[PDB]
Amino acid sequence: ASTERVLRAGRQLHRHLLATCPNLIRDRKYHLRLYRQCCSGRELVDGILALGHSRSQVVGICQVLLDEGALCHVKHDWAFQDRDAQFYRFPGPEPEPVEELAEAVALLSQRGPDALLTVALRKPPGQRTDEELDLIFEELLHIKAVAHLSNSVKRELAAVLLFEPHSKAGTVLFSQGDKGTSWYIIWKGSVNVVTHGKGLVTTLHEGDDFGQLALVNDAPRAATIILREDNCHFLRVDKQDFNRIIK
Ligand SMILES: Nc1ncnc2c1ncn2[C@@H]1O[C@@H]2COP(=O)(O)O[C@H]2[C@H]1O
Repeated sequence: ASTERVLRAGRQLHRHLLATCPNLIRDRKYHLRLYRQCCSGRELVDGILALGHSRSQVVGICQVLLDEGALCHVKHDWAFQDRDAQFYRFPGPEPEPVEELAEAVALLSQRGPDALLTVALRKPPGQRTDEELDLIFEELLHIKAVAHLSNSVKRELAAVLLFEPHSKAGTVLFSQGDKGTSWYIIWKGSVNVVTHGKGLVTTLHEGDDFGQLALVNDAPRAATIILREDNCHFLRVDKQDFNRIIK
């Protein structure tokens, strides 16, 4: 969690919006509903652009603020909406009025693409827009484990790929001898490969994959997979999809 810096970055941005867009955060009436001291997502993005390269970048910045609590949706939704009908508030107490803004924009922009990729991934398979599938596809272009596959194939994987986050190191993902149900790509983190006979046989890092032996050979898992770091993030492909798309 880099939550503390996002917050102060958000706090820093929040100060320059009130100064540059004095009527961005106001009372609003939508469908005869009244929302106090809020802004629309679409106008929030607009205002961030007005400060002074792309809209998708700014959308990523907003997603990052929503994620770290530096921005909160009126209707408690987790995907940021670049829309007129969606309203957001800054939280925390009012900050003091107004290079620090520059580095606050950079820190937020650095995390934007991942924030937007996570939203696409958190969308269950079959409920992904072409734009979300577009984001997941471009990510597979950066994964060593699938580089030898065709774009058509990567596209198929994007359609069925499953997002599987974890938090604690030392978690046993599956054990030697278990029925093999799924293929795994390491988006973030690393894992230990442990066999009963030799102990730690190897370490896999971001961009590697594991768990195909059990699917390809119709056999029990040949090793225990243990999370080596905090916050491992996996892309998972279930057996049926793996077999249909990789056999
Ligand atoms: N030396 C190794 N022995 C066995 N499995 C390994 C080894 N190195 C990496 N692996 C991976 O560990 C996985 C454990 O489950 P699988 O047998 O399905 O697929 C295996 C491989 O992807």
